[PDB]
Amino acid sequence: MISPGEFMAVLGPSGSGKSTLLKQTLKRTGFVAQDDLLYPHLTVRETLVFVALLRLPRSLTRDVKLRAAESVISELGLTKCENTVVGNTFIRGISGGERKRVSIAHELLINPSLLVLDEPTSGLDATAALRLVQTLAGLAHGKGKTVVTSIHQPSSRVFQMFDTVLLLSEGKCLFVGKGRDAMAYFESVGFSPAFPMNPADFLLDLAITTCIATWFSQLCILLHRLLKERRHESFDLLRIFQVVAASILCGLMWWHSDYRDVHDRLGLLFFISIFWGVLPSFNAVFTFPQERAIFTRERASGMYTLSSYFMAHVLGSLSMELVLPASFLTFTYWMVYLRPGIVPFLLTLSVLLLYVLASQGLGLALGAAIMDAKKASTIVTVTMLAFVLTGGYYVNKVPSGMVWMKYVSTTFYCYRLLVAIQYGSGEEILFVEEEVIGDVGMWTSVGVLFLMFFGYRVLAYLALRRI
Amino acid sequence: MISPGEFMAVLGPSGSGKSTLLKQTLKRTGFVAQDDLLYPHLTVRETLVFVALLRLPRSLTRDVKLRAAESVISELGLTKCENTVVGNTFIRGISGGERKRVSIAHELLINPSLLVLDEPTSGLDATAALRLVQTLAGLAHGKGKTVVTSIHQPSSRVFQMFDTVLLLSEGKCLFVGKGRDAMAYFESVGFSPAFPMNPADFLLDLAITTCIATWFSQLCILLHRLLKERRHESFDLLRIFQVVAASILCGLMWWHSDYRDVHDRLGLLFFISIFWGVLPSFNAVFTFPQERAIFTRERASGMYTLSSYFMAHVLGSLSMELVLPASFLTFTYWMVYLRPGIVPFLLTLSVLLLYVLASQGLGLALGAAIMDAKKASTIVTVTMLAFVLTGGYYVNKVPSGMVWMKYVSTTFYCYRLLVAIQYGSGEEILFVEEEVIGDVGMWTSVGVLFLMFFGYRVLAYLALRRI
Ligand SMILES: CC1=CC(=O)CC(C)(C)[C@@]1(O)/C=C/C(C)=C\C(=O)O
Repeated sequence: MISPGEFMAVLGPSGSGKSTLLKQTLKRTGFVAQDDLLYPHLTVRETLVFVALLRLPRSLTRDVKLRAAESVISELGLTKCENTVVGNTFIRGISGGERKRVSIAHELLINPSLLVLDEPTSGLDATAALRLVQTLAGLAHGKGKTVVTSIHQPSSRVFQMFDTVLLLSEGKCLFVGKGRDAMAYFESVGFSPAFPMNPADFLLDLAITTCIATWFSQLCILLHRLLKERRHESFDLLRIFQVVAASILCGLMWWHSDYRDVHDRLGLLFFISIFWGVLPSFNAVFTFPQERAIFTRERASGMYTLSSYFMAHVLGSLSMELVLPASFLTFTYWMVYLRPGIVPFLLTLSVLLLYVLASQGLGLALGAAIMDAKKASTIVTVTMLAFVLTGGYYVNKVPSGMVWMKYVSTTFYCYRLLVAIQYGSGEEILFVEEEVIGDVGMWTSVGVLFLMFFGYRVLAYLALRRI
Repeated sequence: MISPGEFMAVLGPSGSGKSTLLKQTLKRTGFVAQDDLLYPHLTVRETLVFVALLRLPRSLTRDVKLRAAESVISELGLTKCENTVVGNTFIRGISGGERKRVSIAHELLINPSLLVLDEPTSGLDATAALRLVQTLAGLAHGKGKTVVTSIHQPSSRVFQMFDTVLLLSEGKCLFVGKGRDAMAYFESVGFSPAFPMNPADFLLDLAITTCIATWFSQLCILLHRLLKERRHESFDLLRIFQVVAASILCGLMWWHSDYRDVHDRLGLLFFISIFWGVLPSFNAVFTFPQERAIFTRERASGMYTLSSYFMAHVLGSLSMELVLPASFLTFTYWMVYLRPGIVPFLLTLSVLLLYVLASQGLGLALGAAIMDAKKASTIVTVTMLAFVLTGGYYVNKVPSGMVWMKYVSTTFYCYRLLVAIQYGSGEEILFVEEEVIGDVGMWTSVGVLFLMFFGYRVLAYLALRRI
C-alpha cells in the first residue's frame, strides 16, 4: 500500500524481481523504464514539446502545450541543457543525469499522479543520482505525486530520502514500510550491523472527420520529428563523400561519352542502377530494427498509431533519399554528356527517383520482416545481388525455366528505363535488339516499378502489423 | 606510502584524478585497466595459457607453463568457468566478475609484487564485487602482494576490507592512512555523520639466432591464438549464407554457359572479380580498428613485437579467406560448365586466391591508415568502386587523362587474368581484340598482383609503425 505524496524505493538485489513487480488509471499512470529510448538528434525542448503534442489531448492548443512543456523542463532542472541535443553513445549530447531527467519529463508531460520508475539512478555518478533523487522527492512531496521507484543500490544520502522502502528477495517480500525503522525492525529479529555501514547495503545483504484530423495532425507531427533524424544522413560526411566520389568517378570515366559506343553507356547506366539499388536499400534496412524498441515503447502507451508513424517515416525519408540521386544525376549527365535535352533529363531523373524509392521500400520491408538488423542487411545484400545478376547486362542468355526472376528484379526495370530514355527503341542505333529494344516497354516498366514500390511499402506495413 | 602485503585503495569522485594517479620494477609490476580488452572467442583457459607463453621467459618450459596457468586459474576461482568462452557484449560468454578475474589473472601470470588496478571494481554486481574484493584481499594478505586499487564507490562489506585508503578530490590528496581511522580523523577535523551511513560514501561527499627463435615461437603462438578468432570472425550465417547463395545463383544464372557467348562469360568473370575484391577488403578493414586498443595495451607491456603480430594476423587471415573462394569457384566452375581441364581449374583457383589475398592486403592497409572504422570502410568502398569502374568491362573507351587508374587497380588485373585463362589470347574466338587480348600480359598481370599483395601489407606495416 502506498499513500499519495509518499516516495517508495523498491530495494533488492539483481534478479530479485524488482522489474517484474513494477484505462483511466493507466492514463494517469506514468511508467519509466531503465533504458532511455530517445531520439539522439532532437534537442531537449524539441523532444519534450513533441511528446507534449503527441500525448496531450487535442482540446489543448499548441501554444499552451509548448508553455506546459517549457514549464516541465524548467521544473526538472533542464534549463541549462535545453540548447543541447539528447545524444547517445554514438553522438555526444546531454549527460546521463540530463538524459534521465528528459526521460522522466517524457512521462511527466501527461501530469501523472502514479509515477513508476525502474532503475532511474542506476548507471550514473553519485552527484547525478543525488540530484535525481532530490528532484524525485521534490515532485513526490511538493506536488503530491504517488512515486514508486526501484534502485539496484542507493547511496547513503540517496537512501535517506525515501519515506517508504519495500524489500524483495528472490521474488518474495521481506519488509515494507519506512526506511528509518527498517533497521529497528531487523533489530527486532536480531540482525545488527557489526560496523558503521549504509543501511541500504544491509537491505541488499539481508535480501470520422475527427479521426482523420488527428491522423493528419500526428502524421505531420511525427514527420517533423523525424526530419531531425533524416538531416543526419542528408549531410553525413561519409555518405556525401561516397556520393560525390561516385559522381566524379562517373564523370571522369565516361567524360564526353559518345552515342556511338553503346556498350560504354549501357555499362554506365547499369552501374548507376547498381549503386542506387544497393545504397538506398542498405540504408533503409537499418532504420527499422534500430527504431523498433522505441516504436514499441511509444505504441504501448498508445500515443500514436502504426500507420501514421509509417507514413511520417517514409515522408521524412523521401527528401533524404531524393536529394542525393538528383545531384548525382545532374553532375553525371553534365560531365559525361549523355543524350541532350531538358525533357530527357527530367524523364531520367524521375525514373531514377522512382527506382530509388522502390529500393528504399524493399529495404524497409526486408528490415521489417527480419527482427535482426545484421541478418536483414545480409538478406538485402543477397536479394540485391540476385537482382543485379539478372539485370539483363551481365548475362544475356537467361535459362528458360528461370526467366521469371528477371521479371521481379527492380534493377532490371531501372536499367531498361534508363536505356529507353538514352536511346529509345534503338532506331538511331539500328546484340542491339536484345540489349536496347528489350522485351518490356516504357509505360509498363514504369507501372511495374511503381507497383513494386507500393507493394514493398504494403509488405513492410504488414510486417510491422504482424508484431 | 604503501607496504607489501597491505590492501590499498584509492577513493574519490569521477574526475578527481584516480586514473592518472594510478625496467626490473615494471617487469615485476602488473597494471590492470578498467576495460577488459580480451578476445571474445578464446576460452578462459586458452587465453590465460597463451598469455603465459607470450609473457614468461623462454627458460620456462611449456608443460609447466600450462601447469602454472592452471594454478593461477584455480587460485582466482575460474575453475567452474574454465570451459566457457570469455565473450563480450556481442557474443555471450563469462560473467562480468569472471571476465574481470580473467583480466586480473592476465597480469597475475608474471607473478607481480606490485599490482595496480585502475578501477576494476566499477560497474559489476554487488555479489560479484564482493567476491572480487575478497579475492584481492586474500591475495594481498596471503601472498604479500603490494596491491594499489581504485574504486568509484565501494559497498560497506567491500569498504571494510582495505587496510589502506587514499582520498583524492579534484586532483588533491585529502586523507592518507587506514580506513578505520578515517572516521576518527574526520571527526577530529569537525565532520561527523548525521545518520547511519557507509563511511565510504562519507569519503566521496567531502571529496641473433635466439632472436629468430623467439620471433618464430611467438609468431606461432600468436597465430594459434588468432585461429580461435578467425574461426568465427565471419563463419556466421550472415556471410557464409550469402556466399553459398551467390554460388548457387551464379551457377544457375550461367547454367551450362557456352563458349560462343563471350559477353556472358566475360560479365560472369567481372562479377566474380567485383565480388572477391570488395568482400575480403571489407572484412579486413574492420579487424584492425577493432583490435587496435587490445594491440596497444598488449604492446605497451612489451609482451610481443609488432612484426610478429602482423605476421600471425596475416597468416590467420590467409588460412581464413581461402576456403570460401575455393568453394565458390568449385561450385561455379562445375555449375556453369566453363572450359574443361584440371590445369585451367588450378590456374583460375590460384588467380582468384591471389586476388583475394591482394584485396585483403588493401583492406588491411586502408584500415591501418585510418584510425576510424567507419571512415576506413567508406574509403575502402570508394577505392574498390574506383578499381571496379576501371576494370575494362564497364567503360571500354577509357580517356587518357585518368587511364592510369587501370594501371593501379586490382579488379582489372583479376578480370584480365580470368579472361586470359578462360579464352587465352582469343585465337579460338577470332571488340574481341580490346576485350580479350588487351595490353597487359598474363605473367605481367600475375607479377603486378603479387607485388601489390606484398606492398599492401608493407603499407599497413608502415602505418602501424607510424602509430
Ligand atoms: C554497396 C555495398 C554494400 C556492401 O555491404 C557490400 C559492398 C561493400 C561490397 C557493396 O559495395 C556491394 C556491392 C554489390 C552488391 C554489387 C556491386 O558493387 O556491383
